[PDB]
Formats: sequence, C-alpha cells, structure tokens
Amino acid sequence: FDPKKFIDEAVEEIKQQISDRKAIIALSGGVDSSVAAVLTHKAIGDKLTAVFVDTGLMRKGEREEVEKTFRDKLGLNLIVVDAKDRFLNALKGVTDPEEKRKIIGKLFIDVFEEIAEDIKAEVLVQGTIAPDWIHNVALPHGMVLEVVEPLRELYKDEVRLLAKELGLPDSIVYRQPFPGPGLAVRVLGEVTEEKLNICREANAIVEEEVKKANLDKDLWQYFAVVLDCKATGVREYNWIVALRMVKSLDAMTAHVPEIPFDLLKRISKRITSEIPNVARVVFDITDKPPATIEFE
Amino acid sequence: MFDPKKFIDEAVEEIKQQISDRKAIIALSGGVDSSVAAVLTHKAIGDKLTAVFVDTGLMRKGEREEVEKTFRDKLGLNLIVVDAKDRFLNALKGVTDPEEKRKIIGKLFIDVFEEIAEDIKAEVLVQGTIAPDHNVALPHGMVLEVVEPLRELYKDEVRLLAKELGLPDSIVYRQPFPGPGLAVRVLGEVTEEKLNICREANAIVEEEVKKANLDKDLWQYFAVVLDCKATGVKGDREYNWIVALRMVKSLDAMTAHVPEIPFDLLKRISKRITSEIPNVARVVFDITDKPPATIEFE
Ligand SMILES: O=c1[nH]c(=O)c2[nH+]cn([C@@H]3O[C@H](COP(=O)(O)O)[C@@H](O)[C@H]3O)c2[nH]1
Ligand SMILES: O=c1[nH]c(=O)c2[nH+]cn([C@@H]3O[C@H](COP(=O)(O)O)[C@@H](O)[C@H]3O)c2[nH]1
Repeated sequence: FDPKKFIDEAVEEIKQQISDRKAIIALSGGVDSSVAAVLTHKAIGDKLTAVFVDTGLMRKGEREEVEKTFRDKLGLNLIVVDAKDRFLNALKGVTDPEEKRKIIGKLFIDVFEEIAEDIKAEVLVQGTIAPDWIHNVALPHGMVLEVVEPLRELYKDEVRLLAKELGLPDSIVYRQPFPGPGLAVRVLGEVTEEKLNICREANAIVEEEVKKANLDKDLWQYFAVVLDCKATGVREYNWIVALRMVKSLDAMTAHVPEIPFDLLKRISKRITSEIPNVARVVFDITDKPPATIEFE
Repeated sequence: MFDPKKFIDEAVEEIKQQISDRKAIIALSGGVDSSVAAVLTHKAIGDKLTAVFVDTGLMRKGEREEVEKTFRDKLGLNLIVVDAKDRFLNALKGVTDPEEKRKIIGKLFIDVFEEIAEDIKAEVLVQGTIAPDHNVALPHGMVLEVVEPLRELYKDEVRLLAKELGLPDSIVYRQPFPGPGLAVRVLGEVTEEKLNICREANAIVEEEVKKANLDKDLWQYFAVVLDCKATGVKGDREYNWIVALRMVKSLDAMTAHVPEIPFDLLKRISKRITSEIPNVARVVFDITDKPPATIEFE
C-alpha cells in the first residue's frame, strides 16, 4: 500500500464524483471518518460541512479534540451540536440495551438530518471501510443524499497509514473503535449522570495507562464498564467497574491477551483512588466467542 | 517448638476429666479447628460425643460426603447429618440484604443444632476455638458447658496436631470458608439456579488451582455469582450471569492483595466455567486489593 499514491488518487476521484455540490460528513473522532473528512476537504474545501454531535456519551474531551483538530488546525466548516441534555433526558429510566440503542440511533440521525437540511447537503461522505458485505441513501425523514466512500476498499492498517501521512494527530491515527451509542452501552442498567461520570473517568484512566504501556497499537479495544451490581469495600456497597481489553482483527472474534499484571493493578488503583463510589475493579477474561466484546 | 504427641496425651486426659461421664455435642464445619477438637474429644469419651454436620446446601461441592467418609467411616465418631438444604433455601427466598442473609443463616443453623442438642440431652458443647494469631445458653434455654481443647493453640500448631491425628490434607490445608458458605458468594437473592452455578464454579476453581500447585501460595481462591448480566454470542446475543473469580494472598486480618496469577490458569478456569456451566455469559477476575475492597463480594 502506497499512502502517497492513494491520497493523490482519492482526492481526484472525490472532486470529480462530488463535482460542485455541497457535502456532509459525521465526525465521530475516529480514524475512518477523520481520514475521509480530511481527504474530502482537500478535494472540495468549504463545500464540505463536518458535523459533530455531542451526544454526552462520548469519551472525555472529544468535543474539544474535534474542534481543535478539524476547526482550529485544519479549517473545516464544522457544526457542533451540544445535544448532551437531550440524549440524557431521553435515556432517563431506560434499562433495556436494545431500547438504549434505538433511542440514541434515532435522536442522532434526526439531529443529523436537521443539519443536512439546514445546509442543503446533496452528498453524504462516509468513512466506510472494506468489505462491502455489511448509490443514494434515504435518511429516515426522507432526505436523499448521494453517498461517497473513499475508504470502501481499504482495511484497518491501510487507513492508519493514511491518517499518518495526512498529519492527523496520533490520538486519531490510533484511536480505538468506539460505538454509536458510546458510553451508554458501557453503563449497564440506567444511564444516570452518576454512573456516566464514573464510566467516563474510568475510561480515561484506561486509555491513558494503555497509551503509557505502548499497547494502544496492539489492542483492538480497551475500555471500562460500570456494572449494575455492587460489591463491598473498606462495609459499604458501591459500583463494580469491569475492564475490557481485547485483540481482534475485525470485531468478529476476539481474544483477551496476557495484559501485564502491573498495568491492570495500576489501573485498578487509579480507579478506586481517583473515582469516588467505585468499590471494586474486575477484568474480563472471556474470549469472543462465547462472549461479545461489549457487556450489553 | 510445639509437640503434637505430648499435647494429644495432655489434652485427651484434660477432656475426659472436664467432661466426665456426660454427653457432649460438637458442630462439624469441615474446617480444621472443629475437625481436630472432634477427634481429640472422640479419643477422650468415645461414643459419648455426638458430632453434628448440618448440610445447609451452602457448603462446597462434596462437603457432606467428605465429612461422612472421614468422621463416620474412617474415625468411627457418632455422626448425625441433618439434610437442611430445602430448609435453608426456603428461608433465603426473596432475601437480598447481605446482613439479613448472614442473620437468617446464623439463627437457623443454631435452631437445627439446638434441636439435636435437646433430642440427645447434651450437656457439654465442644468448640474448636483456637488462640487469636464458660457456659452458653441456647435459644430455648438449654444450657451447655463449653469445652475448648484448642483455646491456646495457634493455627500453625493446630495444623500440626491434625496431621498427627490422621486427618486428610483436604481438611488440614483447606482454605478458610465463611460460616454462611456460598450464600455470600451469590450476590442478591440466593436462587437454586445461581447457587448451582456458584457451587460448580467453585469446584472448577479449587481443582484448577490445585492442579497448577497454587493452593500453597494463595490464602483464598473462589468464585462469585454477581447479580448482573452480560451478553454472550450463541448463533444470532443472550443475557446471562457474570461469575467473578477472587484470588488473594493475605498475612493478616486487615489486608489482602491480588498476586500475579499465571494467565493460562485464569483462561483455563474461565473457559471451563463458560463451556461447562449453563447460563454463564462472562468470567471476570477481581483485581482489587484490601484496602480498599473486602475479600468477599458482600
Ligand atoms: O457503532 C456501534 N453500535 C453499537 O450498538 C455497537 N455494539 C457493539 N459495537 C462494536 O462492535 C463490535 C462487536 O461488538 P459485540 O461483540 O459487543 O457485539 C465491538 O467492536 C463493539 O464496540 C457497536 N458499534
Ligand atoms: O465465617 C465467616 N462468616 C462471614 O459472614 C464472613 N464474611 C467474610 N468472612 C471471611 O472473613 C475474612 C475477611 O472477610 P472480608 O475481607 O470479606 O471482610 C475472609 O477470609 C472471608 O472469607 C466470613 N467468615
């Protein structure tokens, strides 16, 4: 794979497919979407509008990171929607994982379609990677956009090589995949502000320590989950946090590798010392199969 | 340097004299302390000792059968076994408070034991009280004279006394086990389904830890059924129970820590649990030292 070649080629292919129309892209902060947004911006400048929807379920500091990288550094038109209270209010009382997924997917695409209308987008750019067993698209309230997918034939490692070349920050280039529903499926039972806070801070500790250990390039994913069961501490009851770390090619199968004991111990103690209301930290030692990667 | 052989002749002589012709009773927990006091006492007064094993259904897999073979068959003690499984399970229906679990189990055990105490007109309560590292009144009002042959020994001495008395290694070196048993290793309600998971999980843990020769280097190694659920793939996302593995070293009552366990052993225990015990979605390993955690999960 020649990243220099591919960029030149792909910038040219997009400009001609998109021609002079207005395009839109959802920035997750992940690598695939970040790479496609930057390729597209190179191809069409201010015709591109990027949208960041702050669902309140994102990793700590995402909004700022996306602003500083895409708006400040790179100069993309960037629309940011602070939708935290809206997504939290909607999840009040919801414990069914599938109801969480449906609610969050719906609010998300509704806000996205709203912005796409406001700006009269005609093209949707997505960072979809290969393969394609998984072209216009109709959005749920009827708006139709032509789809461009410049990474549609690329794999994980090719795209990491691309983001390097395009000068994206290291935090993006090696960003682990993160779900649409974000932290809401890493907080079992009800997504309260209390449990969401614990979740967000535990995940920041996991990310920081895994980065210090240079395991961010080897691991597929590495995260913390707030379980909806409690255990005892020094005798008071509080939240159990589970750590989840796996290797995988694509998320189809997964194995828990040998994680240095020191690293796990250090995470554990940072979590119980720095985050009030956590009694216990445990580590998931279940492969996929028979487990799924996420806990719900 | 403590002398087991001498202690046995001095103790057996002292037990005979404190007890006399009278009927004595003891609770067998399956632990080393009560096991030793029972055997000493049985050398002193033979058939005047009644040993009681209450099968609460909350003990480790195979416990009743090991007590039978060891104390009735091998040593010839008068053993009564009360099958109280249904009784303890029925009493814990709906009970999710850990304090209340502990209370219910404590008092119900006393009620079964006291019933036997009355039945057989016992006068003396032998206990396995040892040193830190006498009448009692039962609930209905029966009074027992307490005899504590081991009150002065430390755990290390008791263990030496137990080898000399012919007890198996399975008793002598067994990790300590809570009075309320598997009840405090099933979080939330103790249902029959969760308990059965807890029992087999613990048997898998004990077996694998022994096979890897780590029983020596660990204080406690057990499984807990958490009252929360995670996803598992079977065909097209099932919800099932999370089991947690707890392995600690500890040198005093204030502290414990999680040592480095070989990862192959962890993965082995994990893969056995999920493949062999229906309705477990995930196995997690506790990486919290004491402080800030406790050893048990509740
Ligand atoms: O965008 C997403 N929305 C979701 O609802 C969702 N659920 C799981 N995942 C991710 O997919 C992979 C497979 O996850 P599981 O083994 O938990 O099914 C893992 O990499 C998970 O993070 C999701 N991504
Ligand atoms: O006989 C008992 N009845 C109980 O209710 C009980 N709770 C905890 N333990 C045992 O005591 C030690 C310290 O327990 P924690 O660190 O969990 O507080 C550990 O070795 C525990 O196994 C119990 N033993």
